Amino acid sequence: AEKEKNAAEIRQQFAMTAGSPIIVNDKLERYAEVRTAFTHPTSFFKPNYKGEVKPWFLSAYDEKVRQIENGENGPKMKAKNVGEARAGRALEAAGWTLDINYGNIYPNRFFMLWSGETMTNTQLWAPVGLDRRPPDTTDPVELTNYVKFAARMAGADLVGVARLNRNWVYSEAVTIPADVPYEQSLHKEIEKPIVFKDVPLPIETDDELIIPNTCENVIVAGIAMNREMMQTAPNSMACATTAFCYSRMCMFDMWLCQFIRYMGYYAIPSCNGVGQSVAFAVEAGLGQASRMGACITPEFGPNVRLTKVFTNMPLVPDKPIDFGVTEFCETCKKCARECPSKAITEGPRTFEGRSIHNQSGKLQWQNDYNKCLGYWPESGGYCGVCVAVCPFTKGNIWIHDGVEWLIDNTRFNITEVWDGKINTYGLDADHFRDTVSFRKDRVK
Amino acid sequence: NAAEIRQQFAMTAGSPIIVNDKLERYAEVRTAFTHPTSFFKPNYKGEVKPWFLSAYDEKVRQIENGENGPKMKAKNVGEARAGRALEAAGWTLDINYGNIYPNRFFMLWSGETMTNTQLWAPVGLDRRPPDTTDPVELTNYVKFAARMAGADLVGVARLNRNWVYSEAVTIPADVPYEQSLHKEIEKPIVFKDVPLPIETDDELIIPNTCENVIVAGIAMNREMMQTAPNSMACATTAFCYSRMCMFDMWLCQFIRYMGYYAIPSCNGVGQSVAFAVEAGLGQASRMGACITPEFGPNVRLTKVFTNMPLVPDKPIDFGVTEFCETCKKCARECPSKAITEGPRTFEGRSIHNQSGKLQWQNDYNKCLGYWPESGGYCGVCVAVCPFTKNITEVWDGKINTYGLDADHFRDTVSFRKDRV
Ligand SMILES: Oc1cccc(Br)c1
Ligand SMILES: Oc1cccc(Br)c1
Ligand SMILES: Oc1cccc(Br)c1
Ligand SMILES: Oc1cccc(Br)c1
Ligand code: SF4
Ligand code: SF4
Ligand code: SF4
Ligand code: SF4
Repeated sequence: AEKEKNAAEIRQQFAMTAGSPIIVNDKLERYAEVRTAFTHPTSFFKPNYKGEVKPWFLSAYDEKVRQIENGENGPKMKAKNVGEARAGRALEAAGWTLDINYGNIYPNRFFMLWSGETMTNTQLWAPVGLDRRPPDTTDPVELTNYVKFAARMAGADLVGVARLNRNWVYSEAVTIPADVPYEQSLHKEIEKPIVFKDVPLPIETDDELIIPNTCENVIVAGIAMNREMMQTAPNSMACATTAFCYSRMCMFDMWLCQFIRYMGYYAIPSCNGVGQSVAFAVEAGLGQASRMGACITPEFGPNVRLTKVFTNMPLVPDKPIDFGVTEFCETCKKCARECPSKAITEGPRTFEGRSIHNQSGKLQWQNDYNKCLGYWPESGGYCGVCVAVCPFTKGNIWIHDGVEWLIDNTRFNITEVWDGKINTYGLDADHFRDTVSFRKDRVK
Repeated sequence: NAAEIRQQFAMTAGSPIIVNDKLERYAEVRTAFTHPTSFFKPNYKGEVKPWFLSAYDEKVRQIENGENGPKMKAKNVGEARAGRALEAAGWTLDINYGNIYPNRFFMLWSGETMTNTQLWAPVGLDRRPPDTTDPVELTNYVKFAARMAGADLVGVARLNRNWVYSEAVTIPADVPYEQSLHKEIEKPIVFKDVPLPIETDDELIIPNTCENVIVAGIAMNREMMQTAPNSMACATTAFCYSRMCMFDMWLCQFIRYMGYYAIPSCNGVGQSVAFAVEAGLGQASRMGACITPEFGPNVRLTKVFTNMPLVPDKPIDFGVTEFCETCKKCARECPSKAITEGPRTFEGRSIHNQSGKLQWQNDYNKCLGYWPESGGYCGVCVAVCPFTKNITEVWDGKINTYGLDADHFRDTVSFRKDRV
C-alpha cells in the first residue's frame, strides 16, 4: 500500500549537520546591488519590438499592449479573444498592488521601514507599549516557536532560521533619497552602503544604512506560487502568480517585523532588497541551490518566492537540507535546454562569475542574467520557463520504497486555467497538508 | 463535497431579508464602536476613557499579571506578551480597527494615485474601455481574481441600497493620521447620475450605475477562535482584518484594470452581513452573524461595489433560521447577555440596531461593554456556535499558511462550474 506522504519525515531524512553548505574561496566579496541585471546600466536598456531602446520594463509594457491588441496571452500565443488577453494582464498588474517598483528593493522606504515607529499600526497601539517594553522572552527555543507560528499566520508556506552570513548582504543598496516622492523615484535612484556598526538599533544616516552588530539572525520565508499558472510560462498567467506573490511577500515582512518589534526586538524587512535571498534560503534549510540558480524546495521545487527579515531576536538556527538536488541538476539540464534565451549554463559549477551580474567566489552554476532579462521585453512578461519545466515543480515527485523517501527518477492553455481549479491565494488543497506545522516542526 | 451542498440549498432569486415600510438607511455613527452614548467606558481602575483605550489598559494589566485573558492565567508573562504582540501585529494593514473611513488611506475610491497604478500607467489598463462586457465571463474572471486575492468564499449580489450607510464616519481629507480619531466626522453617501465614484467637500457620491456588490468571506482560524474571549481569538480576528484590506485593494485594482470602477470598503460603507446573505454566502443567525456552511460564523466579511456586469448568486437556505430558533447556545454563553433568547422582530432594541428588518435584535452596547472588561474582542458566541465546528497548546499545536486548515481546505476548491 502507498505510504501517506509525510513532508516532515522527508525533511528529517535529508537534514544535514550544522554549517553553511555554500562553498566559497578567497576572492569572494560582498556584492553591490546595482550590479543586478535589473539595475545595471549595461543591462537596464532593451529594445522594444520596434527597435526603440528603452528601460527594459517599458519595452516589456509595449509588448503587453501589442499582445492585448492582437488577442495574445504571450509571444506567438493566441488568446481565446482580446478580452481574455486583457484579463490576464489586468490580473498581473493588480497582483503588484503592495509592491514598489518591482521588488520593494529600496531599504527603509515605503513599505520596507527599518523601524515601526511611524507606522499607523504602531501609533494606534502605542498606549500598550509593546514596542517599548523589554522582551519578556529571551529563550531562543520559545522565541523560535513563537516567531515561526507568527510567520505562518503572516502567509509563509515555509519558514526557516539561519545565522546571518554577511557575505550575502549587499555591499551597497539601490535606494532613493529620503525626500524624493514616489513619482520621481525611478529617476533619482542612488547607491547607499550597508554597514555593520556597534549601534543599538537599525538606523539610516545621510551616508549609510547601518545594521547593528547585534543583528544575529535571518528568518527566511517561502511564499508558494500557483503550479497551474506558472506552467503557462512565459505567458501572462505565470506573470500573475509571480505578481500576487510579491504582494504576499510584502505583507509577510510587515506583519512579521511588527510581531518581532512588539516582542521587544528589532526587525529589518527586505523582500527583494538588502541581500541575496537564495543564499539565505539555502543556509536556513528551505532547500538547495540548483542549476537555474533558484532555491529548490522539497514541497514546491523552485516554484516558490522568497523573502527574509533580519533580527536580533535570539533564535535556534535550522539545519541545512541535502535531498540530492546538486546531483540531479548535474545530469538533468532541462531548464538549460528549454531556456528561450540560453541564459542557463549546461556546464559545471565554478567559482568564476560569468559577468558583472554574478558574485564570484562561491561555487555555483554561473548563468548569464543579461540574456535572461533580454527575453522579458521580447515575451512581454517575467518568463519563468525554467521554473515551469523543472521536474521538482511537479507535484508528484516523492515516493517511499518501504524504508525511506526518494525522488522518482522517472520525472527526469490559459482558457483552461481561467476555467479550472483555484483556491485561496492560489494554494492547492491536494498538497496543502505538506506545510502543516506543529511545535516539533518549528523547533527541536 | 461543498459544491454539492451549496447547490442543494440554493434558493430562488430574491432577497431573503424581510422588511417593512419603516425601514430607513442607517447612519454609521450609530454603531456601538462610534456612538457617543457607547463610546466611553471605564477601565479597571475606574477611569472613563474611549473604550479601546480602557481595553488597552486591561491588556497591559494582563501581561504584567501573566494572563491571556480575564481570569485566565498564561503559562508565564512571556506567553501573555506573545499573544498580545501577535494580536497587535495582525492589525498592520488596517486603519483604526476596521478601515471604515471611505476614500481614505487604503480605501481609495479611485486607483489613480496608487503607486501600482502609476507604475503601470504606460499600459493604460485603467484607461482602456472594457474588452469584456459579458456578465458570465466577467463573473468567472472576477471570482478567480477574488480567490487569488485571499477570499475563501466569494459571492455576487445586486446592490441593495437599504444596507448602505446613510452617512459614513470619516475624517477631513487633509487631516493627518495622528489626528484622525479626534477629528472624525459624518458624511452623507448619496447615489447620483455621475460617471465615476467621487467625493466632494459635502458628499460621498456613488454612481447610479453601481449595480453590484462582490462579498468575500475570509476564514478565521478555528483553534485560535476557540480561545475566546482570550488573546489568541483577538489575534486571528486581527490578521483577517489585514487580509480583508489586501483583498479589497487587489480586487479593486483588478476591476479597474478590466475597465470598470470599484469601491472598496472593509467594515465601512454598508452592512456586510446583509450583503453576504443576499450574495448567498450564508444565512443570518441569532447572534447576528452570517453563518456559512463551510465555516459557520467563524469567517470575516468584506465587500467591493462595482458597475462591472455580473451574474448574481442565489441566496442559500440550509436551515439556519430553524436551528437558531431552538438552539439559543450563543445567548446562554454570552458573557454580557447581549444576545436575545426571544423571537425575531422588526423593532430594534436600541439606537445601535436598524429597525425595519426581521432579525434577532441584540443589545450591542452590552457586547461592547465586555471588551474593556476582558481586554479583547470576545467572540465567545462565534466560538460556541455548533456551525463553527488552552493557549499554550495552541502555540504548540497545528498551524498552516494564513491559519487555514488542510483538513478542510478542499471544501473551498473552485472550478468554473461553481463560479458561474
Ligand atoms: O523580481 C522580479 C520578478 C519578476 C518580475 C519582476 Br518586474 C521583478
Ligand atoms: O484617542 C487616543 C488618545 C491617545 C492614544 C490613542 Br491610540 C488614541
Ligand atoms: O470590527 C472590529 C472587530 C474586532 C475588534 C475591533 Br477593535 C473592531
Ligand atoms: O521612467 C518612467 C517613465 C515613464 C513611465 C514610467 Br512607469 C517610468
Ligand atoms: S530543470 Fe533540472 S537542471 Fe534545471 S534546476 Fe530543475 S532539476 Fe536542476
Ligand atoms: S526566466 Fe526564462 S529566460 Fe530567464 S533563465 Fe529562466 S527560462 Fe531562461
Ligand atoms: S462577542 Fe461576546 S459579548 Fe459580544 S455578543 Fe458575542 S458572546 Fe456576547
Ligand atoms: S449558537 Fe445556536 S442560536 Fe446562536 S447563532 Fe449559533 S446556531 Fe444560532
